[PDB]
Amino acid sequence: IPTVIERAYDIYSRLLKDRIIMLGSQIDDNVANSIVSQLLFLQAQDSEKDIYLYINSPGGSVTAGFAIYDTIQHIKPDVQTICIGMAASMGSFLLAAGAKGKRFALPNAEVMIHQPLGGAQGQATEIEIAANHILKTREKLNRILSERTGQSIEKIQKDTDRDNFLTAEEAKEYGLIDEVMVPE
Amino acid sequence: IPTVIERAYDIYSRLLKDRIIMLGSQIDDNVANSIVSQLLFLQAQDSEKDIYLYINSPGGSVTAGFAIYDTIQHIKPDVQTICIGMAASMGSFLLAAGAKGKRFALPNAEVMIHQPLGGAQGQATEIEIAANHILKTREKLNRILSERTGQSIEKIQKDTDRDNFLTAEEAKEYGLIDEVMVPE
Amino acid sequence: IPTVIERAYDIYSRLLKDRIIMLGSQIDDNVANSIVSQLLFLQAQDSEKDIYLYINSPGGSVTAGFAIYDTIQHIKPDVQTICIGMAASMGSFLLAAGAKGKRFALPNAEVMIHQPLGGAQGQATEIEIAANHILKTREKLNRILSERTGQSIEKIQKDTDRDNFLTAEEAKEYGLIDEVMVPE
Amino acid sequence: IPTVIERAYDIYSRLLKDRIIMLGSQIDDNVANSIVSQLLFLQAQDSEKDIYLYINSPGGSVTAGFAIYDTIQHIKPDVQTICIGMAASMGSFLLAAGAKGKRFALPNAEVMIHQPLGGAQGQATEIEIAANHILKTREKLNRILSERTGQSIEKIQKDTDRDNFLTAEEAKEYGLIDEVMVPE
Amino acid sequence: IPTVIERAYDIYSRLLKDRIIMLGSQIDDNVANSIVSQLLFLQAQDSEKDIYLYINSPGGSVTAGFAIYDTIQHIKPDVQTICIGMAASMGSFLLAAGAKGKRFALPNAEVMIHQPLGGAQGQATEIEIAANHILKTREKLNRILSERTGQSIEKIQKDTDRDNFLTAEEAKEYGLIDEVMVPE
Amino acid sequence: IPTVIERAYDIYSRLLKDRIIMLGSQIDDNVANSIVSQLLFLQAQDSEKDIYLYINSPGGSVTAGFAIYDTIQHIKPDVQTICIGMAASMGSFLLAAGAKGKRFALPNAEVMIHQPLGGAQGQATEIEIAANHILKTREKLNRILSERTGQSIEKIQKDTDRDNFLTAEEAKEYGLIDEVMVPE
Amino acid sequence: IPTVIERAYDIYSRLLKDRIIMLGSQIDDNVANSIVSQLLFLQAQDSEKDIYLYINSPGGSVTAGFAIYDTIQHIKPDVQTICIGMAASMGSFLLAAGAKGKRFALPNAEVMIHQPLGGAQGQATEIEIAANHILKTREKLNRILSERTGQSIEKIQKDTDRDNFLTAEEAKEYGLIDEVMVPE
Amino acid sequence: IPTVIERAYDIYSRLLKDRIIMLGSQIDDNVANSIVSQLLFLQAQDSEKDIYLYINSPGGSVTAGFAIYDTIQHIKPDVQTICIGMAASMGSFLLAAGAKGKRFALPNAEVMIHQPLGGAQGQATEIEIAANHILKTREKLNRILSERTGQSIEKIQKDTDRDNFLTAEEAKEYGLIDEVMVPE
Amino acid sequence: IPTVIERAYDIYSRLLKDRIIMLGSQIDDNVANSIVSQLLFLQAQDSEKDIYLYINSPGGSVTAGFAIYDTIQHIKPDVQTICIGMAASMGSFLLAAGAKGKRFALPNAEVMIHQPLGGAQGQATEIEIAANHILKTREKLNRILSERTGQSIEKIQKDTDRDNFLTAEEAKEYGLIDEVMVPE
Amino acid sequence: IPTVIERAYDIYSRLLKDRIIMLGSQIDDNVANSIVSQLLFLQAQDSEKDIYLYINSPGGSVTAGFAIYDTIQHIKPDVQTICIGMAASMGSFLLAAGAKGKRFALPNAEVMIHQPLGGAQGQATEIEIAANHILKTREKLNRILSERTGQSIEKIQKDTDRDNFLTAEEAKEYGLIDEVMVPE
Amino acid sequence: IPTVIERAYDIYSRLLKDRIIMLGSQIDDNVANSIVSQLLFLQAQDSEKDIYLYINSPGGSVTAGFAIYDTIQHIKPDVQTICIGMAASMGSFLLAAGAKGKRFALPNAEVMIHQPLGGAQGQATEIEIAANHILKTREKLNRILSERTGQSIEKIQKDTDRDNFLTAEEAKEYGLIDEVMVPE
Repeated sequence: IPTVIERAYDIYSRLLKDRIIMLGSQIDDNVANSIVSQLLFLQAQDSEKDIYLYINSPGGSVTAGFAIYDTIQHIKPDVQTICIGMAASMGSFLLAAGAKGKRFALPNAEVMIHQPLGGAQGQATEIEIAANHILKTREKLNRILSERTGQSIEKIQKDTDRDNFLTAEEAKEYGLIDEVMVPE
Repeated sequence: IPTVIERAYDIYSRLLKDRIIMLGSQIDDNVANSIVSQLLFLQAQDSEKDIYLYINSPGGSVTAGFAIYDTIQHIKPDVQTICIGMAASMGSFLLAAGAKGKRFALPNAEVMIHQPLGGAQGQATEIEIAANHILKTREKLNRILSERTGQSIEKIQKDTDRDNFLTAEEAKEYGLIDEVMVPE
Repeated sequence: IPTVIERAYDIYSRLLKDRIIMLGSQIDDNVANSIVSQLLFLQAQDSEKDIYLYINSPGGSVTAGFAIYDTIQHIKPDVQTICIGMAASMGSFLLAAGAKGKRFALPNAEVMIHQPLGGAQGQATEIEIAANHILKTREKLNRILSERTGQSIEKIQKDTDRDNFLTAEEAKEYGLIDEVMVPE
Repeated sequence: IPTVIERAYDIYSRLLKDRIIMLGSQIDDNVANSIVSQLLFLQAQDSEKDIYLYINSPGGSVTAGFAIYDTIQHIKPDVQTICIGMAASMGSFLLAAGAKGKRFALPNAEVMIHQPLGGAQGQATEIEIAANHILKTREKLNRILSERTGQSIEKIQKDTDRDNFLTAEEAKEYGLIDEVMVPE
Repeated sequence: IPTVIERAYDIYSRLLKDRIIMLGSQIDDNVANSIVSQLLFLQAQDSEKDIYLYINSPGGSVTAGFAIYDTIQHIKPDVQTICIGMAASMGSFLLAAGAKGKRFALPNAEVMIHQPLGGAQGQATEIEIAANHILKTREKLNRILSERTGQSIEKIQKDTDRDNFLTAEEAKEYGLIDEVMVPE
Repeated sequence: IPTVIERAYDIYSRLLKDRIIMLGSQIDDNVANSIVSQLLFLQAQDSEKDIYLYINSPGGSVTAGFAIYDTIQHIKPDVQTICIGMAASMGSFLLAAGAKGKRFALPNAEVMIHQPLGGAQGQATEIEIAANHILKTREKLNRILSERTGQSIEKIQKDTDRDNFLTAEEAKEYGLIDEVMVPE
Repeated sequence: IPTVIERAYDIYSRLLKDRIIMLGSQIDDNVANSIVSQLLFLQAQDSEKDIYLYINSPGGSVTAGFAIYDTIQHIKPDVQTICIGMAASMGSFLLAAGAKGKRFALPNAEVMIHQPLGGAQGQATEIEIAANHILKTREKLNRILSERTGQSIEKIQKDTDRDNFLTAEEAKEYGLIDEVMVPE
Repeated sequence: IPTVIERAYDIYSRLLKDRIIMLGSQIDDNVANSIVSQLLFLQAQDSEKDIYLYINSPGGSVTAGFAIYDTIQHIKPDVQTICIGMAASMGSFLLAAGAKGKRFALPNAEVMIHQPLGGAQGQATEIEIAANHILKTREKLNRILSERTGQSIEKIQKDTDRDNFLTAEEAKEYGLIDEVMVPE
Repeated sequence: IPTVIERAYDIYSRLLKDRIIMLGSQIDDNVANSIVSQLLFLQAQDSEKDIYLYINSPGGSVTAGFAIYDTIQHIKPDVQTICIGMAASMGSFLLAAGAKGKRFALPNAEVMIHQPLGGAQGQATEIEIAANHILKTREKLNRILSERTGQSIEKIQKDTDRDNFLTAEEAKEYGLIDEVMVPE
Repeated sequence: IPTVIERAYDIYSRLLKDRIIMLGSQIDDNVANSIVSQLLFLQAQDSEKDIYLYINSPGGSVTAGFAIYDTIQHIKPDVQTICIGMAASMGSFLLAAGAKGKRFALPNAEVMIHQPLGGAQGQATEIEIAANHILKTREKLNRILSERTGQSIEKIQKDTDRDNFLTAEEAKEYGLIDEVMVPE
Repeated sequence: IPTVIERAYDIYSRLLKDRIIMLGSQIDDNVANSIVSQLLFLQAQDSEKDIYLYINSPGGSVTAGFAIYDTIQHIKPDVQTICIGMAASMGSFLLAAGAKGKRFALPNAEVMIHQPLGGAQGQATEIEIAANHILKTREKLNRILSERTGQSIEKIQKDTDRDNFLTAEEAKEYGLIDEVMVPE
């Protein structure tokens, strides 16, 4: 809703003027298409000044999440990630994807990591293909998480076997964020 | 429905009197429980005289199918299988399961073979377990079919990759049945 | 419903005592299983006296219809077919399937013939398999109809292209029945 | 529901012992199959004594109705028709179908006649086929009504164009029944 | 369904006469109530001769499962268990619950073990109670499984963490059954 | 289901012959009416021999429960109670309602006690009336439980505030049952 | 459910032999028709011996209730009423309707009284008619209650204004029952 | 809805110009994302002047609530909280989250506090994880409430066990607000 | 809908310019949030000129109503209340809430007062809490109505027990409004 | 969503200003119509400068995809294709459709190829037409893919038989893209 | 969606400025009303310059299609038609309706022709009317197609009997289009 005095912007458009992108929902193709577009727009405006990506997300589509991930890495500006409330699943993956030294969480924000979810129906052969695909997707996720946290692939595999809830400080120790933001 | 003069039976009960079992529906646990019980009852009545199993089935549960299969092989009496209309999937598997030299189909009956169907939802690990299980189930089915038709495992695998419709004569040629019954 | 004095039978069970089978519904696997069982029962009672099959059916499953068809041709007794009301699609096929010289329709009974109906969904390859199967099923149906009516395969093909409604006398002229029963 | 002392009959089965058949529902394939079976049974019991058919029906399937109609005309015993409550559409057709001089209605029973109802969907050609069939069905109905009432085909066509409600005495005047039964 | 000549029994009632109980469905309170009643009845008939329990079940209610388990252990007769098709979850628990030396599976029967499933909704305190209860239930199940298989509690805990499918021979090696029945 | 040889009984009717009543479902007005009727019938047969009430129930209607409770206390024969599987809520109330010294649970049976559940909608005055009623109902339940277990009203109140799951031995210590049955 | 040894009765049929009628459900036309029929049957069997009506009911239809009420008052035998569980609304009305000196409740049975419930929709004139009818119905109910309890009409009106729950002893004090049955 | 003369604002946008944020709905990710964005915007406009947060909320998502909470504590401007109507659950938490000495409620506004609500479904292990998580979340909430009210953790625990409704003055006495606003 | 010439407003925004607020719906959180915001906006524009609140409402949420109530009493400007059509329940409460001497109703407008409505489900303890809450809410509502009408608390309690419809002149006599507006 | 400072655009409109088109949804007629219009618009603005088409799509309508495909090939400007997240089915076809040398995917983007999906229902003849159409559509798709990747038609047919998932580098090796974009 | 810089247009409005109309949906009254209005608008702007109608449509309402058809023929400017993706049924009719020498299809666009589809329900007379109307509608469509393609009516009738899919070059050979657009 709320409109801002300046021409007329909605609140998010006004923040986008200050290079702030707000991810505050589940990740699907629509949401990814919007986040990618905002990142490309901000690079075009200024390729030097960094971007601030606030994250409050239960996660969602892995492929949509990778559209965001790859765009973050491709563009020249540093992308700062700030976790507010919760960054779960692919949300926490994008949190760990921020520029090195510039990944943050607020003191009471939660971070959850687990293995990818999916489905498969039909012939045994079809199920085999879907199983191989999600397993390969998990390997891809775990490899990247390994490089970004400093944890081994085998540890990531083990720590994501079931829902793993982390406090902001635990997320810092884990290597998912660099610092927890103390009240200013 | 129909009642029969003798005490009062239904039409299927009267046929069971002559050691005839009618499988004329999809295969589930209820149906399997009924067929298995009929097979055990007939063995108890006479362990020497053979049993006649008419099959008109689109298939269904593989485990329920194996309850019937294993009961057929365990009991002393020969179980003759007679395909009428259609024996598809687990239906055709049970057709091939009849006593050697005593597997029949009527001239216009259809026989369909394909790979098992299933589902999987949840974590990547859970999907992997479900995929490995259906693949092992397919291997079990193909190995037994191999022994009962004389076909190589590779040929069974190839022929069951997609829906494979067979005429009565083709089913005989394949080794799924022994003889197509000529009008008496 | 109604019960008959003799032990207690339902009306259809009393008619079965006189070797009469009533087909007054759509053809599915349940109905086919019942008709087949009645035919097998009557043959076991007396393999010499003929059977009377009344037909009032819109049709239904082709495979279920063939279970009945093949059983009619396999058993020793002549199966008389009598169309009352309507024999449509697979119903009319079973009407034409009666013993030669013993296929009847009442003066106002209707007979309808058309090509088989079906469905297909999924991959192009899967749709191809389903298309070939229903086309081969049509060829099988037309070949048998040709043999039983005296009409050519090419004429059956043309006349079944769309819904083809025939009066009792037209059905006699076509060769689907032998005689229209005059009031006694 | 109610059971009768004799063995145990339901109320309709006891009435069938006295050669009374009750039609008190819509006419479909199930009902027609039961009525026809009852008519064939009673003839087999005694082919000389007449049968009493009570009719309280809103009509239903034309083809199912013709199964009943032709069976009435085929069997040797006279079939008396007695309208109670309402005989509408195909119900009034079966009322007029009773043995000549033996078609009755109670003083406050209603009789309705109209043209057949149906449907058509799909291609223009398909709609044409369904239109021709229903028109030919109406001709058949109007022709038979002509023979049984004494009214011309042209008058029937006009009188059945819309819903036509007739009192017991009007139905006698029309030739649908022979006599309205006076209280005994 | 089918009736048997003797008075009139259904097929399962006839098998009960020979001290055979058929469990061929999901385990709920109704099924448990029936199995318990059959076990109590058979002991009252003869407390010396053993009982035969056929199991084809995907499992179900743990408490309903224990009603059957405790009745098996309480009564004097030996309860032989025979797996046909599948014994999954609480079904496999009951399979292992048979008299020592008298637990069987047919060659192609499947056995699946895993941890109990449940749900909890409401206040944090209410969720805690439900969590403690299901955890205590799992401990109870694992302890009994340990005593009946010979496996350690720690191994049971590990092997039941996820869906664990076992062949008949694997189930024997595990100690869930004593012998795989070879065709007679 | 299963029928028993003697005339024909169902399995529960045969057990009723031996003064055994099976409660294996939720408690509602229908079930209570059946249990009450069985208790009255058994007293009429023999007022001296005791009755055996097996209980596997999650509970249900309090008023229906009290219909059973009051009938148990009114009739002259001792009503033995035996918990199998689970006696929860009103189910455990009826368990404790058995004749003193004759209340049992099998070793793995569970017992759950909690406060009654209900609802209220409408005017504040109406809500007040419904609230007072359920509170008074709880007082009645607690008072009777106190008389039958020996535990104070205040302890019962505290112990039933939330779902309280008890093992068989814990139920014995609590005074809900007199003894846990050891395998015979 | 349960069957009883004697021929075969259900449990309620066996109790009816001892002149016991069980009302254990909501009161509708079906239930009323059954209760009325049982009262008439018992009078025809013996017009001198009294009848025992057990009541466990939340009430229901007022007119259905009056069918039972008027039949109680018409027949010669005394109708003893025994409340078990709950007698609410029209249930409590029938409880008070028993023979004087012979109206009972078990110690923990509940009794609830309130005003009749209903609905009206349509024109203001139609709503007026429905309101006048339900008000007159209440006056009819309150008068009879006054005659049967001994309380003034004004007190009944005041006490039935809202849901009024009464214990067995309060129901005795009020005059709804004559005596609370002490355990025998 | 309503538009305001100035460019065109909606009513809430015009209030945002005066640094007023309205929370008048349930708390979810969408609402939290909006409130956070409004807080960040107002800080960017003026980091010295305090912000006014009106709260009329039944609560909602805990993590969404913490996104708002942490943003309140992070930004430099004081955030005044004003309860109108109701602040329940997470709503009351955010009310207590306002700058010290600047937390208000209007005289008739209600404040409700209780423990967090949630769910858990699946394996016992999964239920355990979900239970531990909600228990830890409650500990976090109670600790923060302790710091902001002055009440001990033990008292907060006891007071939030069930729904606890407080008047504006009771909320001041409890330490949830600083002052109840007297009419100006 | 309709737009107004000036910039472009809707019909309600143009009236808001003249300090007129239209309450023409049920009272929920969304409506309350809008009304409150309009009252805060108009005070900021001019804290001296009085506001005109037209009320046509069936009532709604009590808490939402109090958000409007307290905002009316808090702000400096007199809030005139004008009933058009109907002010029922919380709508009539807000009508009485207007500035003394400045509460109006048009001659044919209706005013209805009754007690608050609510619902409760769950444990007896939970029902008790909900019952106490709605009773305390009624006391608060009645106390305020007593102060604003001049009627005693006991009279308000008695008059609000059931739906109490008042004409404009009866509402004036009662003290809910000050004057009924005569046509100008 | 978000608005951009310049007049007011949405984020996608501002990107279109830089000749960037975002495909971030399934492909249907609406989406195709939008993409085609944007391609035609950009050609009209400048026919020399190339266009950037970002693709994140699971595919969809083949015909809608060909509308986009043919428009890409018709216009003068080169259309660069960049895969982010996933290009599946018709999505991967459009990725391969980009100007030669200018087809890209980001390092973690996925590419999936398979055969077209469809459905058919009705007469055997109608199913044949639908099967022939989808087979010819697949031939068209495979022929174009052959031209654009450099792979043989025989290989494409084989590789597209089932779901075939490719990494960005595998897609390059296959010839679906020219280069995987390394982070800038 | 997308907005264009100039005032603000949507992408289709900007194309309309260049006399381009986009038909990219099913044809109904709403779409027809929009297309007709656009054609009328463009004629008013310039009656000499030709109009460009892009067609991607599966067809729809015949009457709505004729509203477009007749408007195309009425207006003075030439209407160029361009098929992209698919022109099916009434879509292909409008494609052939373009100015002669100026009807186009892109190389991979599909064209489908068949007979009109409809439905009829009710009396035989009503079905006759509906059948005659759709048959007359087909004659109108076939006559116009004959004029615009150069094919005989008898050939059109034969070719539209069933779904007839055509490639772009087949559509040119047929006379439905003049030229297939080669890439520019």
